[PDB]
Amino acid sequence: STHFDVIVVGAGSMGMAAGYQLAKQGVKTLLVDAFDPPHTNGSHHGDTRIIRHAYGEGREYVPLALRSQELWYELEKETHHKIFTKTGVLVFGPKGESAFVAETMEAAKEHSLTVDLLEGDEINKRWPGITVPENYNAIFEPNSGVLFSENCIRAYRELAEARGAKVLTHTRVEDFDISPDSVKIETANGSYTADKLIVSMGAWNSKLLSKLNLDIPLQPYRQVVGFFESDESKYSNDIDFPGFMVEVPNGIYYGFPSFGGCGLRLGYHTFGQKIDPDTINREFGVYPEDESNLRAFLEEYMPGANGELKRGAVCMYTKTLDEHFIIDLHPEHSNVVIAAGFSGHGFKFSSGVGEVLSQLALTGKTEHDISIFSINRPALK
Ligand SMILES: Cc1cc2nc3c(=O)[nH]c(=O)nc-3n(C[C@H](O)[C@H](O)[C@H](O)COP(=O)(O)OP(=O)(O)OC[C@H]3O[C@@H](n4cnc5c(N)ncnc54)[C@H](O)[C@@H]3O)c2cc1C
Ligand SMILES: [Cl-]
Repeated sequence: STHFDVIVVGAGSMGMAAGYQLAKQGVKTLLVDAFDPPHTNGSHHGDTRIIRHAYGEGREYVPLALRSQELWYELEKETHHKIFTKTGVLVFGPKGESAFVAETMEAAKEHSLTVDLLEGDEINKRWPGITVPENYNAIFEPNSGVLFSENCIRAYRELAEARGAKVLTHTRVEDFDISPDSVKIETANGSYTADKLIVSMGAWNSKLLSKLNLDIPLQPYRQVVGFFESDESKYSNDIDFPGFMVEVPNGIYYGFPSFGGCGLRLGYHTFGQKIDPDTINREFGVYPEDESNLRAFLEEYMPGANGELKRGAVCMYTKTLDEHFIIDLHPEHSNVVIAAGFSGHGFKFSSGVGEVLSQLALTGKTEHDISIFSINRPALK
């Protein structure tokens, strides 16, 4: 008995940002989520997320990162929740052996981003607590940093709801019925209709996009983050220990300085268990890899942060074959917008993606360059 302008299915990182953008424009919006965001079942918990700007993954990512950054600063001003701390982001790796480092350096040059370049002992001297070999080099971005991701979603929700967005929690969408002039969703709590649909179900996109007649390779991965007791005189945000994403011979790791004596947070990016989001084991430590992969990094590169394990979190990535996002209209339904496959690096962009999704839903087009995120691209298979 209630026809909405837009329904957003999956009110997480991308969905809640879209909800905020839509509500701000007086668009009558319903957001439906299987839980009550922010929560610990999806891809947005573990407290913190890196935002960096020197994005070597593709030129289209840079303006999206910079727009997202400005949007995060706007959110900071609009809410009482903490959104962003400017820790800086450090990227390091062996000289001439890391594509990730090389691409980051190239991106900073190409887009005139403010960065410091240093190598070997310079890294260790500037940040006590980091121990890299002399043959390592680094690029440091002073103006990027750390987002409080759960706070971001909660702030967007509070703001969207205040503007009149409706949020239906603990409600799993089970099926879709799409018409030329309308959209319909089916849930155990009831059916809802709108003019437009945004689909942003995270890891569950890999199970439920088939109900929209889509067959896109999306693989969900179990990705843990550990929290460790650290030397506060070295690893605290207060002493300018940076956020980091680094490439070493056995893969990519990311982490965060200790905030308020919380301890250093570390994750292993390039490995995770292939899982199903409905059967994933969400206890940290159930596989030996959970703790051991992290300690192997810390004992070598950040020895003073290799203390007691305080706790861990179990989170999910959803990967496409090319590790680029999917942000596009449904190829058969212009009234259906898809946001999927953020491939473990989407959160920093979620504010900007919210903007893109709102524009696609309302106009079928966006001012942003999203060509590399096309749902019809051959590399998606
Ligand atoms: C450990 C870890 C660390 C990360 N670190 C970074 C980082 O430093 N920087 C960065 O940029 N990115 C990072 N990411 C990636 C980023 O968190 C994700 O790319 C992003 O959160 C994906 O957002 P999403 O909206 O697609 O998914 P989510 O935020 O999980 O939202 C999906 C929502 O859909 C809901 N849903 C599912 N099924 C249904 C259904 N049937 N009906 C209704 N609702 C449903 C879920 O409840 C959920 O709320 C990290 C990810 C992990 C796992
Ligand atoms: Cl992801």
